[PDB]
Amino acid sequence: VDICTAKPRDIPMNPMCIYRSKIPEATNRRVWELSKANSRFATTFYQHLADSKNDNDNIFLSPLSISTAFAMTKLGACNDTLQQLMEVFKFDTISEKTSDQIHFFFAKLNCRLYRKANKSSKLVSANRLFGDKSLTFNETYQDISELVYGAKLQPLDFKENAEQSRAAINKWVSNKTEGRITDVIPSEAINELTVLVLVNTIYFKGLWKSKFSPENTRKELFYKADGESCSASMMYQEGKFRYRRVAEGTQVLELPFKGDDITMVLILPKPEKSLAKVEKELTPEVLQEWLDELEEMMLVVHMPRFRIEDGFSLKEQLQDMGLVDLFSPEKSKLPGIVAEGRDDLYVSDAFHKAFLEVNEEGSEAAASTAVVIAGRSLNPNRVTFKANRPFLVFIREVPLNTIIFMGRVANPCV
Ligand SMILES: CO[C@H]1O[C@H](COS(=O)(=O)O)[C@@H](O[C@@H]2O[C@@H](C(=O)O)[C@@H](O[C@H]3O[C@H](COS(=O)(=O)O)[C@@H](O[C@@H]4O[C@H](C(=O)O)[C@@H](O[C@H]5O[C@H](COS(=O)(=O)O)[C@@H](OC)[C@H](OC)[C@H]5OS(=O)(=O)O)[C@H](OC)[C@H]4OC)[C@H](OS(=O)(=O)O)[C@H]3OS(=O)(=O)O)[C@H](OC)[C@H]2OS(=O)(=O)O)[C@H](OS(=O)(=O)O)[C@H]1OS(=O)(=O)O
Ligand SMILES: *[C@@H]1O[C@H](CO)[C@@H](O)[C@H](O)[C@H]1NC(C)=O
Ligand SMILES: *[C@@H]1O[C@H](CO)[C@@H](O)[C@H](O)[C@H]1NC(C)=O
Repeated sequence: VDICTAKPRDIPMNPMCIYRSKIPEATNRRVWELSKANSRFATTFYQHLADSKNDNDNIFLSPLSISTAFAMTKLGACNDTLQQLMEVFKFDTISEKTSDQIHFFFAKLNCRLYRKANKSSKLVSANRLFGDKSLTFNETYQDISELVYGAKLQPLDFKENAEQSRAAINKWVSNKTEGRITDVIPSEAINELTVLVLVNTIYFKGLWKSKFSPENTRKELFYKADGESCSASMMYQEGKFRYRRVAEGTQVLELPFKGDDITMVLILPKPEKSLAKVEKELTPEVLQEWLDELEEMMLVVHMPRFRIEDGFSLKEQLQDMGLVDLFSPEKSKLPGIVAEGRDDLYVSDAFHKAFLEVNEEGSEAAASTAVVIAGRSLNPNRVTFKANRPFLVFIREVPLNTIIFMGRVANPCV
């Protein structure tokens, strides 16, 4: 039956290699743990990423999507490759059983995230495997991915139609993300020696609990660091919201969607202060403190009606975060993928692309993560606009305390 009600002993799926080792009501402790882990990676990754970008740049990702995809990749890992994945993604900072049962509890967390009855806001996810038509993949490997991640294996012809296969993958990702994410894998990323491609997609579309009125939305010039300008449709509202002015005058505002199950957190540093201090001290612990301090208050909310998108490769960051072997054609270990015992597999490169849009009605967001086993290790775009005065955005799920999307909006103009 569905793994949303099953227990580890009901369907004890056997992974390739074994790892070398209050809370909310009606919530299984271990699922809560997984949330802590994923959040511990969310914050950490952002810090490395925000470190490799100009403070006046937009940043937008879905740590959830990245974690899900890499946990999927973890099925075929083994030895030091596996040890690295566990550590980097915080899968080792939890109890023994949960650590040794990641996939199953990820299935459970996901069940809670996307299969929750009576859903006021739309949150859906889709996973998928794309493998070369000529190879013979491990049956158990497929079965477990399909069972736990709902990721079926679609055969594509990378061997002779690499580029065409790429467009196919992207078209699938667009389909799942409502046409928001249409180009996750860059051109020439996939080539003749490509074996498999693991993909995850997350899509959120909710309505504000307290919507904004378009007759109050105005326009004003936004001044960029360089000296230029652009038009920004600044939304206005007045109502009660959980707010809190913290250390050094940093404002924290929460915008709950219909149902309060999911909410948007906005962190605005002091009127003429660097967000850098905030970002550097970003820990799930601090994030929790802020939200715990928020007190429902009456206030005037001003926020731009905008749209941002951010796409990038994950290789550089993850390596600087501990993941080395997985990308090394000499030290990588992925024995549990193809039945042919081809233990020469390595992840060539990984990509991510997110989308964010906000208006008087609500906020839409989509994200994807494409992991390519064997291919073209290219270095994507190294330049994007640097506007000015950015604020941090978080799209979290209240009960599970999970960070769905997270980023920094530096350019609100469109
Ligand atoms: C070194 O020690 C470590 O390893 C050993 C060996 O494990 S091994 O099997 O891998 O070798 C561990 O010992 C095993 O673990 C036990 C455990 O409870 O964790 C036990 O597991 C099995 O039985 C438990 C209890 O079942 S019971 O229902 O009969 O009591 C079971 O856990 C329950 O799962 C429920 C669930 O539905 O998931 C929980 O319900 C709550 O959550 C649901 C929904 O959650 S979610 O949607 O958020 O996901 C909610 O419904 C909406 C409920 O609402 C009513 C919630 O209940 S409420 O009361 O909280 O409101 C139960 O409550 C939390 C929960 O009980 C704790 C477990 O399922 S699992 O947790 O999903 O795995 C089940 O797994 S099984 O498949 O293995 O059976 C094992 O007994 C068989 C036990 O093996 S033993 O017999 O050899 O000891 C060590 O665990 S522990 O330390 O002993 O706890 C482990 O240590 S640690 O990992 O370091 O902590
Ligand atoms: C398939 O993977 C499983 C672990 O999930 C392992 O038991 C088995 O040896 C593998 N079979 C192969 C590579 O043919
Ligand atoms: C995605 O494909 C399904 C059929 O599987 C169809 O219902 C839907 O309209 C498609 N969505 C797109 C192309 O955005």
